[PDB]
Amino acid sequence: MIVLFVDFDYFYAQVEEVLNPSLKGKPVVVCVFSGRFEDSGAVATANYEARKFGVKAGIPIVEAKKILPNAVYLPMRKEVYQQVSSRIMNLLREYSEKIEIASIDEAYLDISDKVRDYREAYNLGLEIKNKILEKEKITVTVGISKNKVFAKIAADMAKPNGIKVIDDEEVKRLIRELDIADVPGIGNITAEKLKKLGINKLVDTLSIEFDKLKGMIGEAKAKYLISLARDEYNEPIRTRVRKSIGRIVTMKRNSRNLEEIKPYLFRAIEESYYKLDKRIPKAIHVVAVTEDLDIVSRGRTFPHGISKETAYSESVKLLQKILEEDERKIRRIGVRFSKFI
DNA sequence: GGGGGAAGGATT
DNA sequence: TCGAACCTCCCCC
Ligand SMILES: Nc1nc2c(ncn2[C@H]2CC[C@@H](COP(=O)(O)OP(=O)(O)OP(=O)(O)O)O2)c(=O)[nH]1
Ligand SMILES: [Ca+2]
Ligand SMILES: [Mg+2]
Ligand SMILES: [Mg+2]
Ligand SMILES: [Mg+2]
Repeated sequence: MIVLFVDFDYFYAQVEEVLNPSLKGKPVVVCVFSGRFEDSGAVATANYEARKFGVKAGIPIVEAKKILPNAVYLPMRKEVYQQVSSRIMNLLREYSEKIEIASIDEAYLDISDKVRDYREAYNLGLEIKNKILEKEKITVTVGISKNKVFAKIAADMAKPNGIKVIDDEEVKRLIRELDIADVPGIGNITAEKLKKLGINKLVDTLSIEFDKLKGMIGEAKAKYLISLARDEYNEPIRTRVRKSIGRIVTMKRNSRNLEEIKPYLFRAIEESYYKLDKRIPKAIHVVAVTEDLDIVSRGRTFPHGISKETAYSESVKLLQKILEEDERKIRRIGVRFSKFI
C-alpha cells in the first residue's frame, strides 16, 4: 500500500497571507480572543517568521506580545479557512477516489492504484503540490510511505513546503530509532507513561509484557503501538463523515447562576444550528468547562431529530443537571450535537 | 463474558 | 490561556 499524506502549511496564517499579500515575510499570528480581559485568549497558529521566535499555537496572546510586540495579530476567521480548505480537498479528489480528510488541513490519499513505486509516488507528490500552489497559492507538505502513520511522520519531518518518502528500510530504522513520543496519537501524557515503563522507541513495545503495557496506556493504544512496531499497522484510507458539530464559548465571568449562563448556552445553540447546514441531530450534549479547566457533560439521545426548540429546552434541563451534580463554578459552556439522520 | 451507551480523558 | 472533533463504569442479555 502506498499512502500520500497532504498537510497544509501554517494553514490559518497562510490563508490570511493569500488574502492580504502584503503580510508576506512578516510574523503573522492568528488568535482566538475570548473576551475576558485585554488580550485574553490563545494563539491558534502562527507562520514560520513568528514560530522562529517561540510564538506558536497554544501560548497566551499576552505572552506572544511580549516576544513579538510588532507581529501582525489577526482574529480567527475559521469560516474563511474552511472554505479555502474545501476547495483544496476538492482538488485532491482528482488524484484518488480513496481519500480521507482528517481535519481542515490534512488528508490522506491511498495512491496504490495510481503508482507502482515510491519514485512515481514522489513525482505525483510534486504534481499535487504544484497543482495546489497553482490553483490556490497555498504551499503544503507531502509525506509518503506504506501506511498512514509513517506518511504523517514523513510530513512532520519535511514541513514546511516539503516532500519526503520513508521507504520500507527507513520504516524499519524508525521503528528502532524514532522517539516514540513523535508517533501520532502519543501526547505528553502517554509519552510520560511510556518513559516510565522504559519504552522510548517503538521496538521496545515488542519485549514488554502486554498486560503491563495495556494496564498503563490501555488496550487500543498498546495494540496500536505494537502493530506499528511489528511493521503490521493496517488501517485503510476511509471516507470520513462529520459525526458531531458544536460550539462552546467562554463567559465574561465564571458563574453557577442558571439565568446568567443561559444566553451563552443559547448563543452556542444558535451558532451550532447554523453550522449543522441541513444535518438533523438525534443527540445533544451540554458541555461545561469548570473554573479549573475540567470538562463536565450531560447529554440525551432522542428516537427522532432535534428541533431548535427541543434543543433549547433540553439544554436547560441538561445544564440544570450539570449544576446539580457538580458544585464547581462554570467558565465555558456549550453544546455538541451528534447521531445525525 | 461481553454487547452497547453515557460520561470522562487524551490527542490534534 | 482557545477551542472543535476515538478510547476508556454500569445496564442488560
Ligand atoms: N485553536 C487552536 N487551533 C490549534 C491549536 N494547535 C493547532 N491548531 C490548529 C492549526 C491547524 C489545525 C491542525 O493542527 P496540528 O496540531 O495538526 O498542527 P499543524 O498542522 O502544524 O498546524 P499548522 O498548519 O497551523 O501548523 O489545528 C491550538 O492550540 N488552538
Ligand atoms: Ca498544517
Ligand atoms: Mg496538520
Ligand atoms: Mg504546521
Ligand atoms: Mg507527541
